[PDB]
Amino acid sequence: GKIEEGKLVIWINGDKGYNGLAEVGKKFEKDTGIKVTVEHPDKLEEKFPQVAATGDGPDIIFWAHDRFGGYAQSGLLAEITPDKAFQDKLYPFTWDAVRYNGKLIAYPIAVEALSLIYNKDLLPNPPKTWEEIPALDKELKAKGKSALMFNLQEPYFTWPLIAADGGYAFKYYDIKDVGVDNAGAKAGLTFLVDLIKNKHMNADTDYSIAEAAFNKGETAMTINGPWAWSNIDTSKVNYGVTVLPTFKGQPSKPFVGVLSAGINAASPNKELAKEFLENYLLTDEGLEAVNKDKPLGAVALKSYEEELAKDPRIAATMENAQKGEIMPNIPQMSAFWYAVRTAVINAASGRQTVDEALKDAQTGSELYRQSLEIISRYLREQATGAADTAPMGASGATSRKALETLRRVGDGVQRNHETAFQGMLRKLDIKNEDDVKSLSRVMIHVFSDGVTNWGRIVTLISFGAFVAKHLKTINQESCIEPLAESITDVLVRTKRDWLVKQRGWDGFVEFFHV
Ligand SMILES: OC[C@H]1O[C@H](O[C@H]2[C@H](O)[C@@H](O)[C@@H](O)O[C@@H]2CO)[C@H](O)[C@@H](O)[C@@H]1O
Ligand SMILES: O=C(O)c1sc2cc(F)ccc2c1Cl
Ligand SMILES: [Cl-]
Ligand SMILES: [Mg+2]
Repeated sequence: GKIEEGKLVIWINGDKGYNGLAEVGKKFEKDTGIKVTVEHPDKLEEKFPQVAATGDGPDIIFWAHDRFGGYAQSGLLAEITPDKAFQDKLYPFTWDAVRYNGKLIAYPIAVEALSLIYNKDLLPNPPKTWEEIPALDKELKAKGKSALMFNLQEPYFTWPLIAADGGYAFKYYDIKDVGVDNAGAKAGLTFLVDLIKNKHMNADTDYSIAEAAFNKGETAMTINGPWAWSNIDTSKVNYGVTVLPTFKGQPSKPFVGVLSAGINAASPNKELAKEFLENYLLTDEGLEAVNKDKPLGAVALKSYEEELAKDPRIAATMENAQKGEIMPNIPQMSAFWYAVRTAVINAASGRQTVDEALKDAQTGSELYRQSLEIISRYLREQATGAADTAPMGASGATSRKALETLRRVGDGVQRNHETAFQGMLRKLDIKNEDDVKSLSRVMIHVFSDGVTNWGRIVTLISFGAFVAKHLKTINQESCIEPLAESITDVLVRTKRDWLVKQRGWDGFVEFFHV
């Protein structure tokens, strides 16, 4: 393979204590003679699936648990198999965050939740509600200070406020049911936009800018995680850590993250990675080394969390955590976060209204589950000849109308392309499920190679249905679902922005309206 044997390459995010992780890597290297190299690559969450998909990258990947299901679904992660005794050392709910389709896919490291961080010298008694912040800012502005600054370039920091009055990602599961553009999410984001409009916040504010302003004593409040406390210590700001403000009487609900360590599927050092993580990192001395660099929050190791739990900053973290919710690790979390990131930024800058911004994020977040439902039902009914009598569910009218339209249009497309599809199927060799995997690599390169329209999308799906029929014919009907997922994955990954612009399958329905 591409990844070197007899070495350990570890990737972790730049806001985390990588120097302390490196210290742990030095202890491993001292004992074993095996080199350990810690890196903190830019845009790590995107760079890992890119390089791992080619069989390259690090042996160990660090991130919050939410993106690991996507990595697993893409076959980028090795199943981890700790013994019972090691499992019993970590909190059961942390293992839950790294379980995907029955299988553990990472070692949970620490529980991360956003808190309100405030300057005691400027703000002795921090606001219990979001609604008193504008007035609080006015008071402070008279003294040369602002009330609140936090990163507005990542939806992670804004999500507590969005979710406060009833906003949610995926109902808890029902992945089809998405609450990104409901009334509560709209209210939450609207308040945020008004803070900006009324000059209480700046739309351009990011992580560095916010951190800098707070640690320089310029703003009385920031919103951040445990990892940030180190820099505030160095700045000597008299700071406190408390519960996030409420919005409309309801608690802010931070989407809780579990920093986890995964093992590259293509790593030839899986046993080494296992030794490092279990016997060097997930120890009292291991977790402390990292914690002393940048705080981890509430760690998964029971023995060490018992000592840290006494810290009122940790207690506050867990208080915010208990009011929020653990992230899903479903594969389309990446799409969700991207959709919401854009929505928050576009609303903040005025590029979009809150209503339209959230609608798009709603469509983006629905896109994979909506598309799979239609494509899977179409391929299955084309193969067997009989429709699925099961209710569509959430939405519902969109799924049903899109399938009707796909049937009508797809019939003429399959008839006309029958000779072309026969030729394409013979050129490939789809005998079993092992061959379905290869298909996506051929589709993705070809289908993304021109101007997009609904016509080409129907052709793709129709070839899907054609292959589905063939699979049933040769007694490989079990492959129809993986095929539908592969086609769906290709469609939604390569044409995401186009599809959103088209208002998703509503556009497909309208375009072919008879
Ligand atoms: O903003 C979207 C982003 O949210 C979370 O990322 C967090 C991460 O969990 C924290 O440990 C810390 O590094 O802050 C990040 C936000 O900048 C999700 O984990 C991530 O997948 C998502 O893209
Ligand atoms: O991108 C497109 O429009 C086309 S043309 C074509 C021909 C085939 F035999 C199979 C798929 C396909 C696809 Cl997608
Ligand atoms: Cl989960
Ligand atoms: Mg729209």
